[PDB]
Amino acid sequence: TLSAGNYIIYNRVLSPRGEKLALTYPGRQRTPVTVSPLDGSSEQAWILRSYDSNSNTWTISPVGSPNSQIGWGAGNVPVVLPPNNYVWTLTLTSGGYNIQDGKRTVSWSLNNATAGEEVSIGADATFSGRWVIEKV
Amino acid sequence: LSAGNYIIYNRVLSPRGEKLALTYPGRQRTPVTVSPLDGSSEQAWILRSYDSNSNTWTISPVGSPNSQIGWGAGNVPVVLPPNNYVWTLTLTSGGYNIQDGKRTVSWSLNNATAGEEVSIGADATFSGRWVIEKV
Ligand SMILES: CC(=O)N[C@@H]1[C@@H](O[C@@H]2O[C@@H](C)[C@@H](O)[C@@H](O)[C@@H]2O)[C@H](O[C@@H]2O[C@H](CO)[C@H](O)[C@H](O[C@]3(C(=O)O)C[C@H](O)[C@@H](NC(C)=O)[C@H]([C@H](O)[C@H](O)CO)O3)[C@H]2O)[C@@H](CO)O[C@H]1O
Repeated sequence: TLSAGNYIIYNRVLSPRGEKLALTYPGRQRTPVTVSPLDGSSEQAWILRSYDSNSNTWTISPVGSPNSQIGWGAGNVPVVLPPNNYVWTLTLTSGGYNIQDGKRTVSWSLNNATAGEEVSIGADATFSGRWVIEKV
Repeated sequence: LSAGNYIIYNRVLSPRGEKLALTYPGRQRTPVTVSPLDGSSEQAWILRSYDSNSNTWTISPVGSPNSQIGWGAGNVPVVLPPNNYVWTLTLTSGGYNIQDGKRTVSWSLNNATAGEEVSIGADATFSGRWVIEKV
């Protein structure tokens, strides 16, 4: 069962060249969060903190800006923001992690699963709507 | 793509994040599956150009290098005594589409799990695309 700590978060769907596509901090706030080939950089490392354990909700912070939190951006993409109790449900399904809002109305997915793609917040897509979360 | 020895794995990882590589089941006439990439000879395949004008290739396990992957009953691939069984290997912007010679069906995975049989049929988003790497 997931515990609080530092993680990489990558998609079940590889890039066309076979690279694991890891959730990537874009270096500043209010800017879409993307995926890029797994490379061990700090931009790919995220702090998961348990918010409401009874609802399975978590805050997600970049290791490089550990006080900020991933929130829900305009145009339905995640962006990093000053803290304000922005939380996500992290459900381990038989198909991997479903990353959803608190109310489980939307899921994070990738439209094409390519290097540099923005993460989409919306309908639960087969395969690209599932994630792998591994401890650093 | 040049002739030689390759691993062939799906774009869709297993639920735990493992690359799922085309795996020889150890004998002929039996469904070919995927399993986590592990470097075993059962995951190594010989690609030989057949008709470079139609982009077709034969695919043979290294553990029985004269046998060829053919189209099994129930729409799964199986390894067979040779008979010019060929597959079109088209590199798309989404990776390799592995199709019959007539380009009517594609190989894909239904759930993308360890030990799953490869399906021959409709082209599925993501699991119908493959990565082919020299080994
Ligand atoms: C624990 C708690 O209640 N936290 C509050 C936040 O909600 C938690 O985090 C979000 C990401 C979801 O997972 C929630 O289910 C969860 O409880 C809350 O964040 C706001 O949550 C609301 C829903 O309750 C909504 O998702 C907000 O996202 C949007 C929106 O869809 O309305 C997304 C838009 O891009 C954004 N547009 C802007 C900022 O221009 C809008 C916009 O803020 C509102 O429409 C106008 O107010 O929000 C999400 O931000 C947080 C702020 O409300 O409060 C926490 O207490």
